[PDB]
Parts: sequence; C-alpha cells; structure tokens
Amino acid sequence: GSMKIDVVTIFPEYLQPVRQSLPGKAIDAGLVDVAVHDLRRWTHDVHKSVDDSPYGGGPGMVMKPTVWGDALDEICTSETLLVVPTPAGYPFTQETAWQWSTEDHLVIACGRYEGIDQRVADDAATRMRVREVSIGDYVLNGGEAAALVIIEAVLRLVPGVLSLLEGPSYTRPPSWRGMDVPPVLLSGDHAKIAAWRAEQSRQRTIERRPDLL
Amino acid sequence: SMKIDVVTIFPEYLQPVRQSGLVDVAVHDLRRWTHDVHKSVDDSPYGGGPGMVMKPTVWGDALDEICTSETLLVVPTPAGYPFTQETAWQWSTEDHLVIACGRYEGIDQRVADDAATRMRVREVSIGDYVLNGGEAAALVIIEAVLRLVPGVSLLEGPSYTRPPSWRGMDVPPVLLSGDHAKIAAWRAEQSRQRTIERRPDLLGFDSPT
Ligand SMILES: COc1ccc2nc(C(=O)O)sc2c1
Ligand SMILES: COc1ccc2nc(C(=O)O)sc2c1
Repeated sequence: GSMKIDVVTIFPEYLQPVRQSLPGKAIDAGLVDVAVHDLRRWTHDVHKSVDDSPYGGGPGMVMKPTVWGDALDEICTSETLLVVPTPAGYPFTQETAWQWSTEDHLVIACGRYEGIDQRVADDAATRMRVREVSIGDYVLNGGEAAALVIIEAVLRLVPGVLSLLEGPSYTRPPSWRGMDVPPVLLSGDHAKIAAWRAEQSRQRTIERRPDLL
Repeated sequence: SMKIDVVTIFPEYLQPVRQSGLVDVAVHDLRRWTHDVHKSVDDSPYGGGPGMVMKPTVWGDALDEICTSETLLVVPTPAGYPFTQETAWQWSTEDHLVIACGRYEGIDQRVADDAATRMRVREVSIGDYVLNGGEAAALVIIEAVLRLVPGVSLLEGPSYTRPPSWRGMDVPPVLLSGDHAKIAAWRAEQSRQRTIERRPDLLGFDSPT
C-alpha cells in the first residue's frame, strides 16, 4: 500500500537514520514517505518554550497544550491515526502492527519530560482516531525510541518497504569451537527435523516465557 | 562508571545514541572481523527454512577482542527472556555491557553458547513484535539502563499545565485546590481506572480478547 508517517519531536535528529534506511525503490514507487518535524516550529515565544510546571504539584515538567494543539491542527486530518507513545498506554504488539500497516496516514507524537497535557489527546479524539500505547514494561526518557520501534515493526508488514518461541538456528561450519550442529538437521529426514524443532520451541517457551502457556 | 560496546553491520543506525563522562558508548562494524573479499557474514540454515543465518566465525573473533570475563553479553531476539524495568535496574550497576545486534533471521546459536563458557550471557526481547534487527532494541535498552545509573505496579495518571481552561476543556478543579490529600486521592483513582482498563494483568486480572 501507500503510507505516510509524520513524526513530531523536539529531537528530530533521533529519527534521521530510519528515514535513510528506507529503500529507494519503495520511495520512488510512492509506497512510503516518512517526514520528521521539530515541535519548536509551533512555539509562541522567543524562548521557544515547550514545557511548564504541573498543576497539582510534583516533579518534572509537562508539555504545553497550546504548542501541541497547533502542531496537530496543521499535520492531522480526519483520516489520521494519531499514535502517542506513553508508559501508561495499551500494549503495542504484533497484532497492533498488522492493523496499522494498512493505514493511509500515521502521526506519531513524541513526548519528553513527564508527558503531554492530557487535553491534547482528548481534544484530538473528538475528530480523529487516537491510540495511546506502550512498547514494553520499562521507562524511557521520551517517545522517540518508541517511535523507531513502531515504525520498523509496522513498515516491515507493508509490501516491498522493509504462540511458541522460535528455537535455535545454525549455519556453516558444521563444527566450531568444539560444538557440532545437531546431527538431525543434516539427516535429510524432514518430518523428523520438523518434530525436533517443535520440541525445541516447546522447551524454550517453558523456560523463557511461561506466560505464553 | 559504565562502558557499553555495540556490535552491528549497520553502525550508522546507532547514531541516535548521541544523547550523551560517567558512561562511554562505542559502536563497532562487525565486518571489520571478516577476512574474505566479499566480507560475507551470512549463509543458509542447516535443516532448511527461509532466509539466512549469521555465521558464528565472524562473531567469535569480534567478541574475543571486545569481551572479558566480567562482560555482560546482551543479545536482543524475539525468542529472549523479557527485558523489563527490573532488568534495567539490575544492569544499571554493571561495569561493561556488550550488545550483539542480529540481522537476517538471527545469529548461529553457538555464538551465545561459546560466550557463556567465559562470561555471563543474556538473550532478551524488548516486546512481542518483530523488528528487522537488534539495533532498535539496543537503543531502547541503552536508554532504559543509562537513566538509572548512579549519578545520572500501577500506571501513571494524566498530567496538566497552563492555561487552566483550553479550547473549552478544564484542568480537573481538584488540581487547582491546593489540597494535597484530595489531590493524592484523585491521582490514585485515575491510576486505578487506567490500570484496570489498559493493563489489567498488572493487578492480577485476565488480559482482554
Ligand atoms: C515522556 O515521554 C515518554 C516517556 C517514557 C516512555 N516510555 C515508553 C514505553 O513505551 O515504554 S513511551 C514513553 C514516552
Ligand atoms: C534478526 O535480529 C532481530 C530481529 C528481530 C528482533 N526483534 C526483537 C524484539 O526484541 O522484539 S530483538 C530482534 C533481533
């Protein structure tokens, strides 16, 4: 398909390598376009302020609603899927990536400090689809690394752009530092090979991810 | 003091680390440890299957030079143990992390097996989705760990700042009241509501759908 992704951030250089990692063939065929925008373009003052103190007290700072509102007004339309990475979000999974892979337009809003004033997402949700998501149970400094992960996971599911656990894999040489490749893999018995791989998958899932069982 | 070494066939993809003397980060091109003209690092899998596997020989030579017996070797993979906030706290007091980034369908299993005979090894997943390689996972792990380095339950609720009315939407009036007890209670109730709706697993309830 043809997908446009806009990313808004106070650290636009963070996103530049993924921009360049796009294959020319996909860009030239108009299959994908990733654009990155400096949030400070929409600030109101000579000091280019994007943050302010939290109502109700507490540590850190909160990103200003007036700046974010102006940025999203310009970039989003009614057809936009607005993605807001946050530790308090719904889980982003492979199922999510498959769903988003058929979208015409994703906009990813990257927070810093303690996050974005909640009225920004609440206002946007009255005229477009909004999704607050987390990429895992750890705390980052901001949304930029989450945006990188989401872009990679989604775009590899777009044609021509980019349960049990998988078991161990092997290639040449057949013997290395005293360790031989499991002989069953060189046996030419492909039903037996499939059964061996299934059992390796079972054992690894029990050991590393008992939640999946 | 922490040293982090990252090994990858795409060193350019790690440039965003430059977010910043208590920690040093270095990035290495895996292909520098090859000896042939085509600099090949991959071949077809034994036993069949799609795609290619990274050869153990080149990885062995790279890690021989970079690692010591005190190194914690980190290998991002979808088949890993989960990387969580607990993991980040644990790794925050390490002297030396080495992060090995896979491409293609992954790395020959004997690389981790051989390394484990001389150092501690951790295969980890940063979440249940598929990347094209280990590089983005390395960036996530580095950011989560470095913010906990000495000298550097429930979901968080919503945050607000000025102005107190915007586009006809009000900041919750309790937050303007100056009543610490009432503010703490409201914030606790917002967090409860959020966790039940979005992450019921954190409170010991079934996950949706
Ligand atoms: C302030 O912006 C943030 C901070 C932490 C954070 N952590 C995420 C995660 O997905 O784990 S997204 C995100 C956004
Ligand atoms: C081939 O190297 C890969 C590929 C996908 C992948 N996915 C990860 C994740 O943690 O979800 S780590 C990782 C490494």
